[PDB]
Amino acid sequence: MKLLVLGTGGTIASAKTEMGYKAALSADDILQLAGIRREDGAKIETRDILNLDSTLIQPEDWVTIGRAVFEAFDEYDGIVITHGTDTLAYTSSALSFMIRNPPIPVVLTGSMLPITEPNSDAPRNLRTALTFARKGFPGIYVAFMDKIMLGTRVSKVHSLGLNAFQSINYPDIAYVKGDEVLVRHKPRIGNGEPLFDPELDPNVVHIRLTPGLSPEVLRAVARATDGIVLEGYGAGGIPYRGRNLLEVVSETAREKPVVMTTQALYGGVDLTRYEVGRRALEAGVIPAGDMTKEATLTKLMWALGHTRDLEEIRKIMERNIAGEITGS
Amino acid sequence: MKLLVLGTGGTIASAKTEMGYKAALSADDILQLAGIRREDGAKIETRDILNLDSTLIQPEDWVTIGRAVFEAFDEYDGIVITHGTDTLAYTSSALSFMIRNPPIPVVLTGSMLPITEPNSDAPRNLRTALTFARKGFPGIYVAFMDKIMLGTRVSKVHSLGLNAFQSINYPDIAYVKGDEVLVRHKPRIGNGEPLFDPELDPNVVHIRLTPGLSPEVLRAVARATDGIVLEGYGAGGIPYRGRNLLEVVSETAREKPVVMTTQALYGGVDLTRYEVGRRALEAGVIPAGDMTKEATLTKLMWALGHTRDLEEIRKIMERNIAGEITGS
Repeated sequence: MKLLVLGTGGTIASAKTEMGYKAALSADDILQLAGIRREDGAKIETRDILNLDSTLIQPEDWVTIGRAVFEAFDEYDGIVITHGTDTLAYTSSALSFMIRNPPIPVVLTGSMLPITEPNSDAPRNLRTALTFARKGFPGIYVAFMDKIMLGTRVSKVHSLGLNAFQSINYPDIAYVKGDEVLVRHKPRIGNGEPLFDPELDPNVVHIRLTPGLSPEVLRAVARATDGIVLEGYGAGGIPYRGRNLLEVVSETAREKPVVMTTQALYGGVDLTRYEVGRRALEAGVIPAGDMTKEATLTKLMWALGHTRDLEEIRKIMERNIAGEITGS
Repeated sequence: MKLLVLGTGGTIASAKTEMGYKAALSADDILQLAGIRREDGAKIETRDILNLDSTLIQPEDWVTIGRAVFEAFDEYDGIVITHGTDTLAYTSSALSFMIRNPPIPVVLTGSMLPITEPNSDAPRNLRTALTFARKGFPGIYVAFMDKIMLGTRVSKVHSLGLNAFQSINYPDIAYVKGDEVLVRHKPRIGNGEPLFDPELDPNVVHIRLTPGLSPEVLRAVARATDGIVLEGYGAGGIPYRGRNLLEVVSETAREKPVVMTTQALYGGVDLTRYEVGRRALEAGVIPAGDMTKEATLTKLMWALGHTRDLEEIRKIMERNIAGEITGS
């Protein structure tokens, strides 16, 4: 049993020196301060690849993290990645599209408090991630508190509480209690060979449809990006009265993908349900179904990295690649 | 006891036409289909002001709804507004800033299912709204299920489930059980005279900070609007590495307000907590504290309607006008 811990930064790593310097402690220091390891059965190796506040994460970093994960598939039985919470769900989603048929568990985790703080959540989060890394099953997951969640189905829903990450429109995968994994839902696990497929187009923009959003703004946005995620109300639709945003969307969607998700946290979209939705479909809008906002964005980046054909972008967005979207 | 029901449309007023669902029923039809009125003590009158899918609501409509509410303060003891769910929280927030010291309860409500459907939520939502309109206390509130919530503290968090509206970072006001109101939290109720103050600038944009968001896009957005709401990660901050959005923000914030809220649903922002936050504060960014996204947007519209002085906009955004933000 050999596990790799990949360190990438985040609050979990934050520490001050005796002279005031602000350091991002290494994966080895983190495990030590968490009280992990001091024993075998499972050999734990460590590597540090980045030291970022996860606010600063860019899509090029997903390629770096992804390359390190995929190359580790030869040597290890499980992987845990320590990462900032701010963009944890974006990295977990993007890695799920960039890496097909992972042969081992790959578990991202972080904490809301620094490991150096005395009531830190980091020790618990690491234990949960490591227990699943050694006893769980293949795929890309996020560990937080005692929960294991599908990487394409998580969001950061609290900015302050310890229970900061939830699974959205999809059940929790498993819970860790002591050294046991209690499985709630095992996803479909692809028998195929591991594939690394990193091409993505980072030039996408995520905008909220709001009363008062002007045609002019949406035009300015459309001319400066390659893809748009619109965050609509409820089941989804586009305003056409007074500020006719539908007209801007039908023109844009001739040349670039426009994907619609919802402002709601739960339930996703259904553009079939209302006329405002149906007009949106007629104008070329791609529905995000029940996908998280993180998964919608990273999947579109991944789509655009593989094609500029609008019909093939539609097929990719609506096909279930790695558990991100409910099908039929 | 005289109550006014003001009709505005919404799914609650929907009927299935030959061309699909329209928001065509009047307030009178809604009450009738709900089995309401059928009691001695309260006289219920009706007025219809709009018949829109709430996706089509624009800020100019808040003035129309507001004028009808304020004029009704002379004749009535309570008001219920029937409204679509898609923008209910925007209307409730905006009316809280446009109407100071309402002298009676003003309760907005809606439904997720048409009143004509057999398992409709509309009957219950109306009863809750009407019971509080007659036995509650002054202010602007939203009724949904058995709950009464502060109008500046709600969001639509589900696009499908019946418990679609939650109070965010602030307790529920009351619960209605049969014909009783059980108070959970009584807010501060302003003794002053009713004031109608409708000036707002609708030219604001709400954009999500995402990995891959380019300086070019944020510039294009800034030049086409008068105010920006940025939706940042966690406790809030702006990316400065690779895609230096902080630089775009420091230039914009010299001329226009840039307000920062969070992508999380709970907990709001605290730009003091991290360096990425502190650089954001140094660049002139206005924190939204713990406000809902709906309240942040409508408050900024209201601010910009009263001044283009950036310091006075800051003071308004951070001052607690109507329960929207937790103080000092």
